[PDB]
Amino acid sequence: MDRDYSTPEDEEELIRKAIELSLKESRNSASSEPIVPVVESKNEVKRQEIEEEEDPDLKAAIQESLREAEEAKLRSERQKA
Repeated sequence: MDRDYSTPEDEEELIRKAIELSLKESRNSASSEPIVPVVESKNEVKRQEIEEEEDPDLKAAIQESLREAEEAKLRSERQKA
């Protein structure tokens, strides 16, 4: 190409190539956005039933039952045995 100051394509070519490439070359972000939530599920299930304890219905039932029986027996008064 030069045809006067010796044709390149040698040491000179390498130097130019290295310089240009080095200057252009750098990091490599190319956009970034990793990490992403994946909580597409929710449940509050859990075993328990640690005994009700002091059942109110039970007490109420006993009282009403004994009272009713008392009234019935009181009215009759008579008993075979």
